Amino acid sequence: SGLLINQPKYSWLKELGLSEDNPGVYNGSWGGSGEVITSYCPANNEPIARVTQATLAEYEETVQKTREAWKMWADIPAPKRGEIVRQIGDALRKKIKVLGSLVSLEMGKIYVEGVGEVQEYVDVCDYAVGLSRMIGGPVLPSERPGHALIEQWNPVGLVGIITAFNFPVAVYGWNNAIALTCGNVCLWKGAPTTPLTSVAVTKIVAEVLEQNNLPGAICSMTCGGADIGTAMAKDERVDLLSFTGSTHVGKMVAMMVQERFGRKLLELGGNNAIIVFEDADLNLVVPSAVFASVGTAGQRCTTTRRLMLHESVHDAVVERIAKAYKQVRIGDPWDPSTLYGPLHTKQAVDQYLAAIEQAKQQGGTLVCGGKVMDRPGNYVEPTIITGLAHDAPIVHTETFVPILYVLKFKTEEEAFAWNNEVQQGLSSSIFTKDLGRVFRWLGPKGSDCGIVNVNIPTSGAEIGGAFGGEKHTGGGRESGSDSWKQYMRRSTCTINYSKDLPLAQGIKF
Amino acid sequence: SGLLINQPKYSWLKELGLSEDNPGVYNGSWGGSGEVITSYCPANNEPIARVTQATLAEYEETVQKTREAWKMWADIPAPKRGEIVRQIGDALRKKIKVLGSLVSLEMGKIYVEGVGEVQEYVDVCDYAVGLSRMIGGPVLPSERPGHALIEQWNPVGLVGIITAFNFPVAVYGWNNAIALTCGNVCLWKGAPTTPLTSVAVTKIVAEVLEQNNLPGAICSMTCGGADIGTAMAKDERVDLLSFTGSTHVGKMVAMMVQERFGRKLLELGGNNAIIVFEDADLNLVVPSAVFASVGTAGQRCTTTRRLMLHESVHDAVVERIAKAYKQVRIGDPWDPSTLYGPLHTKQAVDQYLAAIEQAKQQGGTLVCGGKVMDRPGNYVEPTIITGLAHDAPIVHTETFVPILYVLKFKTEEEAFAWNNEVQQGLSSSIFTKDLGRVFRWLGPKGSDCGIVNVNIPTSGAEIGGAFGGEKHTGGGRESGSDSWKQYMRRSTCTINYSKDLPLAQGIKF
Amino acid sequence: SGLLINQPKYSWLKELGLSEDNPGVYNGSWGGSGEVITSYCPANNEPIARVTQATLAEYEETVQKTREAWKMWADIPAPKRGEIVRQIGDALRKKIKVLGSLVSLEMGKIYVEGVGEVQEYVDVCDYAVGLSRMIGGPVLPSERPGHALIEQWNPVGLVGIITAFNFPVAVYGWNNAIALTCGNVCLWKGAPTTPLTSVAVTKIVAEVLEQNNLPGAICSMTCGGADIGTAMAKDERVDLLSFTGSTHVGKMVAMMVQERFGRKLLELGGNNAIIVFEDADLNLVVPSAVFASVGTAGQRCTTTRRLMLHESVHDAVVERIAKAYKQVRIGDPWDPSTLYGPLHTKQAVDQYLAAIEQAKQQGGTLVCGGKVMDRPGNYVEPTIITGLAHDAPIVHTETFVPILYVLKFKTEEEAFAWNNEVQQGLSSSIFTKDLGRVFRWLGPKGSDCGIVNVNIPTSGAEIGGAFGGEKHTGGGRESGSDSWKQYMRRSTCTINYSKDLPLAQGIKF
Amino acid sequence: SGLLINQPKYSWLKELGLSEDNPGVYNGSWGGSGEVITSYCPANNEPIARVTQATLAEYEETVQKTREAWKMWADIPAPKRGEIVRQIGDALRKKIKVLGSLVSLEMGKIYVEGVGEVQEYVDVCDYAVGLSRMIGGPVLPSERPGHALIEQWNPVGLVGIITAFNFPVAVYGWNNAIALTCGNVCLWKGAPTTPLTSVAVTKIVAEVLEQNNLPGAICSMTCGGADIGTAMAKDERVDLLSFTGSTHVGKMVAMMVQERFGRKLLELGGNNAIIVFEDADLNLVVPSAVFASVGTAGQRCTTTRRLMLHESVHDAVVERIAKAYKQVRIGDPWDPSTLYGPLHTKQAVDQYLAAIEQAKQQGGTLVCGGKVMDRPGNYVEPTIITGLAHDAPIVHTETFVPILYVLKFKTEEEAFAWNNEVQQGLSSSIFTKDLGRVFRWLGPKGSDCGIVNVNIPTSGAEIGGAFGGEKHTGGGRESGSDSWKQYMRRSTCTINYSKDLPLAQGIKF
Repeated sequence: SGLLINQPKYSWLKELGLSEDNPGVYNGSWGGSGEVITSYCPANNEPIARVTQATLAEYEETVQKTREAWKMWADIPAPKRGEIVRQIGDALRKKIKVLGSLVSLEMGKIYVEGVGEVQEYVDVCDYAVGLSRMIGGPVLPSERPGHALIEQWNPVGLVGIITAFNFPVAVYGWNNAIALTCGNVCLWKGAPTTPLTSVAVTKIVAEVLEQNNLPGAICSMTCGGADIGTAMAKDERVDLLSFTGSTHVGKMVAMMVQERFGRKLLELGGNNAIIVFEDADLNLVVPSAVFASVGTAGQRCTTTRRLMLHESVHDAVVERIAKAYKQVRIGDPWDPSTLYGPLHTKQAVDQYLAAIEQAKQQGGTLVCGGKVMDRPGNYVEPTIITGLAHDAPIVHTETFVPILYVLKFKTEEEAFAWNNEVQQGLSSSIFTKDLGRVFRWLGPKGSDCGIVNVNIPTSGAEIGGAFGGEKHTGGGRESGSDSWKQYMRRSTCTINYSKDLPLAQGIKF
Repeated sequence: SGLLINQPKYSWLKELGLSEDNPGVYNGSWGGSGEVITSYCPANNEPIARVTQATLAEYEETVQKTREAWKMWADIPAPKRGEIVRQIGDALRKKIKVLGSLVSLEMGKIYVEGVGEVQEYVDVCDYAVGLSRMIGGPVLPSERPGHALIEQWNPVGLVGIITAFNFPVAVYGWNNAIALTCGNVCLWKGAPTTPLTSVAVTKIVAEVLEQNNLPGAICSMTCGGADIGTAMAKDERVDLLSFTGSTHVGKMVAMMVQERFGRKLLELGGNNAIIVFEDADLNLVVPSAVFASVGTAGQRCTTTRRLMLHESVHDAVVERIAKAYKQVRIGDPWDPSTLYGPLHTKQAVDQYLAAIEQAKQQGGTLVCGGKVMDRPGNYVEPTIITGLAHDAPIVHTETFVPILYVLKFKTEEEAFAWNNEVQQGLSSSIFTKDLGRVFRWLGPKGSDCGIVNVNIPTSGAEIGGAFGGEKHTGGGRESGSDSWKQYMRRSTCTINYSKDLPLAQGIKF
Repeated sequence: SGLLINQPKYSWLKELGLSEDNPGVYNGSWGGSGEVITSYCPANNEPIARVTQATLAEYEETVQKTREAWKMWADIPAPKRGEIVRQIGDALRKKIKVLGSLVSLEMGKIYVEGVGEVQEYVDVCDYAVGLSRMIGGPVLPSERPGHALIEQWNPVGLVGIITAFNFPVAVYGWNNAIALTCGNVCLWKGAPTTPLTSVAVTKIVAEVLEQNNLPGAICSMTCGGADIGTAMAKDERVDLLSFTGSTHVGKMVAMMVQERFGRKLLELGGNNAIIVFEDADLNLVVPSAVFASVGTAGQRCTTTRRLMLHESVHDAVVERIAKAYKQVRIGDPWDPSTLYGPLHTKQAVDQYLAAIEQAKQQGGTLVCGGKVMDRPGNYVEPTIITGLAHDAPIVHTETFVPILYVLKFKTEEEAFAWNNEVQQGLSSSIFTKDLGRVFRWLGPKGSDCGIVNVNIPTSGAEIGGAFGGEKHTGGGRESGSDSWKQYMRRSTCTINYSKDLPLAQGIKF
Repeated sequence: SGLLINQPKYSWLKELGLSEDNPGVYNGSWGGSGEVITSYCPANNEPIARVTQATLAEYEETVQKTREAWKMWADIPAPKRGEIVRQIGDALRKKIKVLGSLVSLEMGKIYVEGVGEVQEYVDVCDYAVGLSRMIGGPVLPSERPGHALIEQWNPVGLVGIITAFNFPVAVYGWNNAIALTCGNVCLWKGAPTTPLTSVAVTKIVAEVLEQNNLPGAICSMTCGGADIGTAMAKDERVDLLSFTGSTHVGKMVAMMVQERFGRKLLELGGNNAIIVFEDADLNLVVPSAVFASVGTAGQRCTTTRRLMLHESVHDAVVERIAKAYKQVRIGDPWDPSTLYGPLHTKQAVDQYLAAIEQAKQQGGTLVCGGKVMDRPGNYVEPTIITGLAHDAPIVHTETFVPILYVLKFKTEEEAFAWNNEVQQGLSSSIFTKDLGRVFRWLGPKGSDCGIVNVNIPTSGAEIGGAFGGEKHTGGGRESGSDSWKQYMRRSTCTINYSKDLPLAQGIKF
């Protein structure tokens, strides 16, 4: 019976500036006349509302308006750009509950995590305000008398941002706050299945830009599929392409960007491992493992996919994790009791079922889960599988679903090697009390991941540090440390200010 | 007339450990059984000596010996690796004259510049010794009580280095010193036309490694053509590929490395512009322009290719540069009088003649030069061409030859735009006395190059700063600032050291 | 005619939580039973309201409560402390107008500048939020195998802050935001003549701390004179004393802190010089000079005291500045476009008159001003004096009053030397178009000040950079760059995590 | 019989350029006509040779020559200054054995440690070479359009260096290498009892300066007592005074420098504690404790003075350390068998005997040692004392002698507090396997020292990190991290390069 938005139960969606049909293009003015997409709530498969995506011609026009906006934007001092970013942070803060609710409704993650995602954007904005007075390179001492030597950083220009479904607000945010602070203009193509969240966020940002008499095209949005995404990847006018998504798609995009010598920031797949040693605090391990695997229905890029247990504690730990799995409250994402919601799409359910099959075929035993739940929505049981070899093809594959593969190990050398043997390289954790092991894990013969944690799971990450992975995860970094450098171009500048002339070396002038 | 090396006039070549035939593979032991190449002296087209290049199977075996060497090398503390780099610096210092002489003989650049190139390696070694006690990331304050947060840097593993002909010692050096300091092992494939220099350098480095009882494979070398170069680009065991060469070849290599998610450092073509404004010190401009254009026979990646003169000074400056060109002493590279030697190959001579032709077809007038010199060796006249449009196809192309294209401009906006309009983005210079112009040139609406100079030519660059370009020049950086980061992998590490347990949130454990 | 606060025209003072009598001590609870001081409005010499200052015993008790608060505060992660600092920023933002108005009423500076001062605190808070995720030292590579080497930064403990009258909000703010972010607790003794501003600020901060269930003693205040100030200087429990004030008082305090090996941050006197060269843009010079000299009635520590004019432009510039001085409209602190108010106290008026007489006795000629204005308040005429020798005793003295001493120079060497010859070393400016001169001025044979400006006056300074002087100005730095390090203690930490034992060297164990 | 230098067994002293009488002043030329001091070998109380110290008038003249040398030296680019530092490093390297031998002969430490000290100078030189291309501040983004903002670092001028007896080469070296790299000139007053080492070093440095046609006054030396030292402390021409010595003398010097607003670097006393917890590796603890206490005859500023043992391991550990003490080979410093030489002076022996007395009076029991050894030289037995209270006056005092006070503790809180309770704050160590304890020790409620070590003793320190202490140790830092900043002055520079004029705000110009 109709779109959710038309029902009174859902009229809070109107506070986000959303309607039955929504324009999917913003570039200072709203529009869009491409394919009309209908966004479904994964909790009950009911349609929420529609978004009209961009045509290539509308993308084309958006890039021109963006390029033009950059001209005036790049001329605004960085601390003054930070003032804009600060206000974006505040505008978001005001709408945190309803925006969090939309994320929960459209993506499927629990309400508190929807709110948490909005907070990530808010917090990275405040961080960026700090950076706006800091970004730059060293003044260096030249070897030449009467010469100044400085390292300059400047905006790359336009930052294209392609994001994944699972974090429809935060990923954009992490990129937006930094890119803006760095004097760039953004163009955003969110995941096709979360266009309402894209529009809602763009609405909040657009209003701030407009309050401040700035061209709206500084933060443009064009919703669409591979369609538009490919155009961005091939577009010479896109100075930096930030891609967050599958490692399969990322590769296609990377190759296209490389082809035209563009800059890229790649945030791709993970196959994240928790390694539990004999001396680990098991009272810490068990809840850590559960929440890291089960959270967001196994749909964070940082979700634990591989749990390696030392032979001495293997059977005891598995059983305890299994006892916890039984108490994982599955239900409506809006319900404060719910810890675990639906998978994002029906295709996701199919991957889940297929991965279950392959696991069995490869010698896996199901400890629990494995079945599609008999109810509205894309609900599947959180699954634990023991018995597979460390290099079973399915274990080496990222399947974006709540399945946890349990591995049994003996030596430290083994576990470390198995952690590293896969093609992904996002996140990693060991649980241990051993001082030497901690630093070995952190050193050159330890983990090969971008995130390397000790006694905290694979999803433990904060704004202050650089976020991203290695190998097939793509190399890119977001948010903390000197991540900003990816959004700017370095120039090594020598200024001769002396009256000294170069040696004539035999020639008369 | 035989090989030069057999003649007494050239027995100093034996001090570099060189013989009639030379092994082109080193990996802890010397060998090679691939194609035998004969290295010619471009000053007289006489054969110097031969080098036996690697077979794929010998490359293959070198990669395994390299990987094995890394194991022990990565375990050596960075300051202690720096001690090795220090000694390489000193070993080079002892052989500076003869090695400089070999560069001059085999590449074709003047003796003093051959010596200067060796000095670059020496100086970057001493710089690396400093870095060996410095490399690393920040300790960061975690938002979580009882949690440490640190940024760790670790060796990427094996660094493949492919170098160009024009700087056969320095480019390898810049990479070697840094990579070694950073706990990596190197594999070097030098330009096919400079294998004797490759071998000579490798010999010097090998001896130091051996004096210190270190596996020689830490600094491996396999000489060869596209053959081996492609193998490296495709090899998953090469953790970072550093490529210095043409932007055409770089692309092929880049695409191959991207395909397999490897790390790349790209140091490609340039189309470097000097912009002379009305208020410029012409007594500084004239000698600067001459030496920057004519030096190394127009064969530095940083060589001035485009000289933009303000209409008010155009005709006066061109004429003065032309008067200087007449006094450029052309001769034997070994001869201390010579300022200008031969082009590196005969093919180079053909590019030169072809570019002359295209320049004429596109409306160019030859101010001077343009003719192959009637004498032994690959000698061509240093050429100046006026009258071409800023966007004449030939002007936008890097031709690695001593031709200088002269452009006439009026507005600052014009000159800046023309500097940026090309696909290359290595080096750039303006000559002016205007305070505001200087900073605009350095800012966001100024030069888009990696090197952005004021009142010093396009080849003004020192160790202390990052070296490299933007756009089609490839993005890579060498030597100074935080260039070292490209040779290492970042990991964001969170250590939970507290006894705190995570909230149970309704679940009983 | 009673207290101003009791009159309806001034009831906005009640919005700041102010009353007829006000407690001058806060340490989690309010009080004070020392001397009752009456704060006068320097615009009309009318009493505003009273503040009860601290007794030594109440200072004593405040230090204990502060030390106790630190225990819990130091345990809170830096980003979480930044969240507190963020809220202080916001709380201030809400009260910006009334607080600015109080500064204007109690100190005497114009309304817009009162508001500007509050903004400084607000902006430094947002800066500190950035720092809260950044502060720390490098992870360093140890020369010892299996050893970690890190630089740790930790709170010094309690930061005592003694501030001057002229910036009663901002100076405290610059210190508060950073110290808090760095895990310190603060104790504030503001200038005796601005206790209402001290209380008002403390009230705003106290409320934020209390909203967040934090001990109020984290930001303690004890109002008083030299009395309390000396106690702080001598108190071993004060880990860092930040002193902003006269260089005469600063010295006494410094000596006392040195005596007990405490840490000190000194922000003392200035004798700031503007040097105008022949090629300067005079249309820029004239307004710059006027506003830098006349602003805040010559009562900024950065105020231009010495204006050095090249002989060629001397008489023309003086006359133009004089024409501008005539249009400097004296009005009332609040008001619309009042550009100039009263001196802070009557004693200030006496210094002004005495400095005038000494100037005359030392050969000075009054171009304008010099007379006490016949009206309510501490109003004096803005004065220009020509003819004095560069080393006339009065010129070398900081008199905190709106007198501008004009010097005539010829050579660059002269001007630079005269700038440096004084004992103060806060701020300095040159106005010129000469590229070489700019960098000479910035280099080792240029200015010896902490602030070294080009084509901007002596009061040009922003949050992003470190603020402070050299020589008799005291060495301290506030706000930007790595100023934070003064508020923390560095520790060089080596962690041995290996099983390696030290060489027995002949001894059996 | 007679001076040692005249005997053939000691003619290697002539290789250092030493003679019977030696000039104690160098400032480009050698001389000195003050008090003639005779330097005695503490191993046999035999006179080595004489040095003629400076008169005040000769100090005075040396300061003028130094100031004059600075003019030309400050004009030399930092990397080119580093080239000088590099050569100093090499000149030292050539003389390492004989210079090490002199340290051993004149100070009394064992030969291998004399050599090690020279190596510290050599290694810090190479470090400084790296820094010579790195030193400087950030380029910062200004909030003002068309304004550049940069942090500049410049030489302070002349660095006065006053050193202690115990490290007569290295302390100077650590200061020399950095100060020179930073464009300062040095004046050195070494300890009165080690003037031959001072002269020998100065000779090596002087030669390098002269080889390079630089004024010798860049590295001046004036030998003398409190006499000259006080003059330096009071001298306004000394821009920075670096003092290494007793905390008693340091205070006098500090107070004098503070009085005249000079810069100071203080490296004073230590009372260094090793804390051994229950879970410590005792096989590591015992040899660590022995060597850290007994090394250099207890005469390093980092020497372990306090050993805190957990009650559970106390009696076992003391006994094991005592068994090791018996095997400590006491003898001639020149003999390769010797691990432990003489105390530096006879007064030192008296302090030792007096501290023994006070320890007994305060309830201490001698485990071993306590007696003057019956032999030539200042030899005393290495002493261990148990039973004293943590706050026994003698334990809180630094006595520069080989006595180790053993404390028994129970709680972690206790040990940490006892470590911090003293007025010194140089070095500290804990021995433990507990992950949480390690980071608590490093954090805000851990050690309050400048050096904070884990599982390595109190003398574990390397070039890469900043070296120095807190509290009564004086705050100064040497060598690593950003220690260099203490040798330079910061300037925050704003450059307005736009044509923009400031708002007229009602005034017509």
